[PDB]
Amino acid sequence: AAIPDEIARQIVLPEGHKDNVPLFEAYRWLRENQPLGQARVEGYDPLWLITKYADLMEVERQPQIFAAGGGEDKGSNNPILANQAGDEFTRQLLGGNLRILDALPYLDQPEHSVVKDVAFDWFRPANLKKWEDRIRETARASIDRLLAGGPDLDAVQEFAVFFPLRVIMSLFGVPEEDEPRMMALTQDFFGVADPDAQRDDIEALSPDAAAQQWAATIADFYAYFDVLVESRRAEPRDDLATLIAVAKDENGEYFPKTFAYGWFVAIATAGHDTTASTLAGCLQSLAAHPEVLDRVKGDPDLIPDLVNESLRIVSPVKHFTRVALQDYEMRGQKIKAGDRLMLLFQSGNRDAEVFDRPDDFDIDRRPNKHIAFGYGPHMCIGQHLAKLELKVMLQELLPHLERVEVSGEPKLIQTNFVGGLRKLPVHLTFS
Ligand code: HEM
Ligand SMILES: Cc1cccc(Cl)c1
Repeated sequence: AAIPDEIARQIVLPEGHKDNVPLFEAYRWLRENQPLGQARVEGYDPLWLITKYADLMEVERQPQIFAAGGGEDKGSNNPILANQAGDEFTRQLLGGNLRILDALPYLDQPEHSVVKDVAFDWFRPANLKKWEDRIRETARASIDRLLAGGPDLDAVQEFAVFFPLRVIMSLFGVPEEDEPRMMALTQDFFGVADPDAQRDDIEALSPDAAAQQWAATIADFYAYFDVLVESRRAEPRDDLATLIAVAKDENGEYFPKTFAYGWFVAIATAGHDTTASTLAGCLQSLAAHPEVLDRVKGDPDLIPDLVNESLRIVSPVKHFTRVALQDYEMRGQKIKAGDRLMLLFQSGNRDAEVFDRPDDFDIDRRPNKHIAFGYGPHMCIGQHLAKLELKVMLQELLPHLERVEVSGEPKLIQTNFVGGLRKLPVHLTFS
């Protein structure tokens, strides 16, 4: 049978993500009662909900079977779950397809492979170590402002959002003065279905509002990054913006400007917001588990284990979709050619078959098997930079904190996609 209506809506509708408790309960009910079923929500394509850790890996490691962008028919699958009216808007705007960015999530092999190889080396851990000092200096300046601002704040908008964005913008070689513009467009981009993040230039109540907001935000990013691409092509620098802007194909021709824009959009949004969310979720967890803060201050070598458990628990990238290019049997279910799948990375990270007491914050999981960065050739290119940023920040921050207290109501971004806290009122005790 189809998944029960209210379980399916809890996970498919952005509104279903506004509170973590009933969302994660719907996850768990599927893992325990219907681990691979089809959600048939009004206004949405039918979706296989991939709730199980083993199934996430099985799908992600077979891109010849489970495409992101629809394989040879490029843009016939939207790798980010829009509603039907939204996908219809995009096909109207683009002329019959959904490939609204040339960013990695929209690509299939072998194009995905060729484009990813532009930055693969740049993002490897050994190649990121040359940035560690500059990242640590950014952390220290952010912590200086935290300590100066006093102990009562919103740990998200008044702290956690700034460090990750300044790291990315510094790696682009883009001036600090442009950070507020990038922050605002990031909000427009991940807030397409959040009630407090509606753009002034879109009809908020239209059945395709989210898709119109996604398109409008991309057009604003294109305008900004066109100036950057042209600038770095004309005057190359030792920065990430240059690597992206000057990239050439096997024929010695520039990649089309949209491939640079796609990298720039991905790194200027998902390249910092996910970091911000994990750092804020980590502080929220330290408030609930003061003994963990004590322990990590006593043994700073525990910080990477803290990072890994915060990544598992927060899992701020909730899903990507795939399309079956052929019939495929998994967990006694018959997935048909053309069926879409919704990969639930947060659910995989609470799979009791993999994690003992999966809802418990436990930094002593060694190894911490989390799939917060996904899997397969699309596995997060920025995983090493995310682990480095979070390690460096916590190394510099945690000595300064004796206690975190949540003093007010946490608020999550209302999204089925890239979510996490937008507000965490705290009272900090400093050492
Ligand atoms: C806590 C931080 C982060 C988390 C949890 C996270 C999680 C994810 C996940 C789940 C995906 C999808 C993987 C899949 O399809 O199987 C992804 C993709 C990606 N992430 Fe991250 N990410 C983080 C940080 C970053 C950073 C810092 C950057 C870059 C500076 C980055 C760049 C990307 C890009 C470009 C993609 C698309 C990869 C592809 O489709 O091949 N991410 N991330
Ligand atoms: C999570 C994620 C990764 C890359 C691009 C986007 Cl829009 C979002």
